[PDB]
Amino acid sequence: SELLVNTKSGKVMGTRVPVLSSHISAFLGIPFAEPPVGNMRFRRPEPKKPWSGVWNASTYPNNCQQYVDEQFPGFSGSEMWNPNREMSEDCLYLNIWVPSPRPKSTTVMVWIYGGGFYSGSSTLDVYNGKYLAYTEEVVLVSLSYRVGAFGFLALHGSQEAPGNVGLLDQRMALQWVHDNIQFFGGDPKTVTIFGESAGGASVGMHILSPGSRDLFRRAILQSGSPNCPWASVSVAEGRRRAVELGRNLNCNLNSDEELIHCLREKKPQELIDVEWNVLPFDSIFRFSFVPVIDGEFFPTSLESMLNSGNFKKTQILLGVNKDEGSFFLLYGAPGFSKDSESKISREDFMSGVKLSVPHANDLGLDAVTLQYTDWMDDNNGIKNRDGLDDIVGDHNVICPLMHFVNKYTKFGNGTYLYFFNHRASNLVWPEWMGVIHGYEIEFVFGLPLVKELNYTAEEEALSRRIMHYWATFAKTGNPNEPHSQESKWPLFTTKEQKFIDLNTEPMKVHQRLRVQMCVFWNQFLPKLLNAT
Amino acid sequence: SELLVNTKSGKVMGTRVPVLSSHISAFLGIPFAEPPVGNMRFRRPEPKKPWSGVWNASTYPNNCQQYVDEQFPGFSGSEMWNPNREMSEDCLYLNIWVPSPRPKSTTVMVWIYGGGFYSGSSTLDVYNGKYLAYTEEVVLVSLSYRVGAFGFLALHGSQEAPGNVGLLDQRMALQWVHDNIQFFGGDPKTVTIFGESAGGASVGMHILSPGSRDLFRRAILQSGSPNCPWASVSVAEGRRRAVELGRNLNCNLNSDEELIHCLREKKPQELIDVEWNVLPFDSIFRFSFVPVIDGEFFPTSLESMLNSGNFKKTQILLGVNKDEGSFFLLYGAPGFSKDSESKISREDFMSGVKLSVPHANDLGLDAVTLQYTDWMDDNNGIKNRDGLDDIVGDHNVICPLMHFVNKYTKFGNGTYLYFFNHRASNLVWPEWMGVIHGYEIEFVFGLPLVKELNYTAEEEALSRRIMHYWATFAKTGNPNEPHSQESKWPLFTTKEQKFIDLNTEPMKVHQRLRVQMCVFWNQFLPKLLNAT
Ligand SMILES: *[C@@H]1O[C@H](CO)[C@@H](O)[C@H](O)[C@H]1NC(C)=O
Ligand SMILES: *[C@@H]1O[C@H](CO)[C@@H](O)[C@H](O)[C@H]1NC(C)=O
Ligand SMILES: *[C@@H]1O[C@H](CO)[C@@H](O)[C@H](O)[C@H]1NC(C)=O
Ligand SMILES: *[C@@H]1O[C@H](CO)[C@@H](O)[C@H](O)[C@H]1NC(C)=O
Repeated sequence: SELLVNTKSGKVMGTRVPVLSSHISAFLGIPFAEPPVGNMRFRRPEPKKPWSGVWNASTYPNNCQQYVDEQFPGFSGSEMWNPNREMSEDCLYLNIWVPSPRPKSTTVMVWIYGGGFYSGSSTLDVYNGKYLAYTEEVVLVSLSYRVGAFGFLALHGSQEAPGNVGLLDQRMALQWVHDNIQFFGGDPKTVTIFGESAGGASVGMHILSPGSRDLFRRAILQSGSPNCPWASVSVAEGRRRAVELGRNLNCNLNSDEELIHCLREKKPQELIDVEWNVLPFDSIFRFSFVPVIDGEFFPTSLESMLNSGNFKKTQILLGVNKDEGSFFLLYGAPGFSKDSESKISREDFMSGVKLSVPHANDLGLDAVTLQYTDWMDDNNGIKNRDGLDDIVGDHNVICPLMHFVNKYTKFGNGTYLYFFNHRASNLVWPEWMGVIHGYEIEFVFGLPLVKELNYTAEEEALSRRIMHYWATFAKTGNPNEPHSQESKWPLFTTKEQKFIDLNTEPMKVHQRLRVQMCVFWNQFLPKLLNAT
Repeated sequence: SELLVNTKSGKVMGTRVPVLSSHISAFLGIPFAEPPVGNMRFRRPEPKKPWSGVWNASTYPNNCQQYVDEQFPGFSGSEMWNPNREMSEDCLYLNIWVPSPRPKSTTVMVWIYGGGFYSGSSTLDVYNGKYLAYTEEVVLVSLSYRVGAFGFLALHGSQEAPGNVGLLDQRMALQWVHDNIQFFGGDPKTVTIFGESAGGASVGMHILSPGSRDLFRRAILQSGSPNCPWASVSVAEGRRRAVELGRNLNCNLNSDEELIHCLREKKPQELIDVEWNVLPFDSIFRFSFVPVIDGEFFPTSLESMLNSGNFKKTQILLGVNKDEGSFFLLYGAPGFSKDSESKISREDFMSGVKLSVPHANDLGLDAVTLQYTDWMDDNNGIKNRDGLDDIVGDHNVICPLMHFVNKYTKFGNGTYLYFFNHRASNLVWPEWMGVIHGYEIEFVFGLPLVKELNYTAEEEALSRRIMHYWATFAKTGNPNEPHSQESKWPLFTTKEQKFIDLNTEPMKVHQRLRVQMCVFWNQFLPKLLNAT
């Protein structure tokens, strides 16, 4: 049987799924770790014990316990990101889409979902890997990992809650892919990890971590970078937030053992209900429980690893969307709302700057405000709104990613950089938010190929071109077809720093993506804050 | 006789001078103070003792002792600024041009020359007041004042060299105009002081100083502002430079009396030869002996006088030239030269920034460099050259003048702002220097009306329009003719902040002259330096 696969952990039985009037095989909800429940909450994952019999891999698994966005009940724009299965701490499963007939040794792509390390599901309609596996003839894997406190509570020095266990969840799934994907027709020597947002940061963290480097061949990062300001905390700040979490739950704080024991007796929703109460500042684009710079997963600081070349040298493809910040301003910043144009007043602008750079002193806030204010037209509500959008996106996504790519290209083996700026014709979010955070995913996963979705013919053509870029990159290390007649995506080099736009228009090459602002965020402001 | 005028100091005999195929009267070299020679060097001026007989006022007086620019021997572009009479400490004289026939009670304009407070002459060909007096029918006065150490050596606390005596020279000339200009046909109640560069700063200093306010009606400032970074020093810094001056001349430094006595035994050229050796920094656009914030001429700091309204409230007309900085880069900055395009390398750019903001720490230098660097095109030699030009001009002239005008308009009675950006067709300086510092003076003094000078018909039309703006402003407080059909120069208001271009093209109104850069120079950088 095409749907029966024998693995080193046991046999699994998949299901035949239709896709664009054909069919492929899907193996949904394969366990890769022991359920991290009870006294294993906050612990490192353990490999799943082999099983006898046949694992029914015909339906999606549970999603991990997570905060659930209820800000717009019924609205698909936000609920498309919410968990669409029951939530459970028993949630360490992966899903595989496999071309039919079963390949022998084909390119493997492993998807790592984003969601700020506090949320995310592998089972979202927008992550359905069947279109990409079918169209490009690749083995498509999506893994899962613990998020929020369950994945990232960090009391460094203790072995019961060391931190980073959600990253270790991802690594263990990558280990299982390394060890078993051959039986599904995948080539364990040609595995590309790819992910968006926290998933893109995660991808970059596996490139850096010595314990993860050997488990994949190359990597794709979408709107995410390991050095992002929101993606990691120090050991001291991780400890402080874990203690504050227990303080919110009336825990005995006399020792790590007392605190962890208290936090394990709590129901999952009890932790989630107070999770946002431990942030140190009034802020947007900051999340409570994220990777910790521990000296283990990450042997030294991220910047010194980047500067010294202490990371996996391979090919990478990566990029950003035009309007990375609008998301977070809508949810947290005064003056923004979903059903208005969100024109911002000079005083809401200043409130927004403070929420966006919460670690800045007054001089730094002035530096930011000056950099993004048109003083011929300071009370222009559109300019203030788009200025804040740029501030949030530059500071949190684009300029960290540009710092990463410039450091990486010095030691790496090939870099391809993109700027995604097509706004989907069927977006339900307001126009002011622009090319939103995450709305390139549907093009990467081939959703425009499904008529019922609406989607213009030009958007289907864009999706196919993007899918073939990603999959050709995964297969060869280069998104371009050799000897093809199509425009060519040029290499990003230290000298030229070229990149392409991704949209429905003929390809255009540019250089030095947002270099003016990123010199401010990467060189000047950090220097200003350290001196003052 | 039309050429004989009896004054309160004695009778004076002028000369009939031809002008544009007509004639007017000129009274050149009228003494207004006692010669500040010998033991009166560095002292306050004393009024000139009345004389018997007739003072021969037919020829120009001596120029004050000053540094003489020899950087380009023979070149008219630089020598047109050098003294064109013998130099002498006996140099406190004024010149009057008087329409023919002698008026009864007409508008008076008093010209105060610039030259960084270290140089300047009232007798320069470009200051010949006969064209303006003839064309606009006004009494044109040009005064003189001590410059360099002779005018501004400041040992505060001592009465022998208190500082500011060059400003007191100007005031005493204004007193003499107040007291005697009626006998030449001038209206002592309608006197406009005007000046360029240090002369424009001087004008603003008389607006501020309680001891000068009553001696004039309104004021014109060209490319100069009392708050300019180069126009004043503290009492401590003035004392330090005076002591360093004596150290350069092997003076006894045990007391003020010993130091002043030593400096008075020195020949004028001995002081001039070492004058540039006392500057505290490697710098451009900084001069050794300038006005001192003494608590007398200026009762408090300039900024607190400006903020509290402690100044003469009247009408002012003022403005700047497009390329205020190119002058000083040519003479002092590496990579600039007179006979090349002066394309600047990224490292000469950084050297120039340091010379231009000598009081900046490293963080401030970074802030400036960032503000003026196009990081898409950092090695563009033209952009680096023009960037430095803007840095020098914004920091030293334009943004101080914009701070002054914005503070003044809050309490004043009418403000007219201009931006002069016509490059004269006959300029002998290289094209890269643009609309140079001081090359609007020839238009203010009507030189384009003289055919022999070359000068296009459009430049003659510009000169006449400018002369009539200045003279109508002097007469009424408003540069525009009432009920005329011509475009109207609008008032500068706190709310709108309108100004006009001055060039050969049809008038255009703009708002917020160089506001982006001036917010950097007037608000952010000062804040950055105070915190760090
Ligand atoms: C696998 O589980 C689903 C869950 O209800 C069930 O409907 C399906 O029939 C099962 N298949 C097998 C072969 O047990
Ligand atoms: C990648 O590495 C190989 C050698 O292993 C080298 O030949 C090739 O030029 C490299 N490519 C880039 C883009 O650095
Ligand atoms: C005034 O002085 C000049 C200087 O040489 C002289 O040529 C002229 O004749 C004098 N005029 C009178 C009236 O003394
Ligand atoms: C100037 O002052 C007079 C009163 O003395 C006033 O009527 C006039 O409006 C003022 N003009 C401006 C421009 O402030």
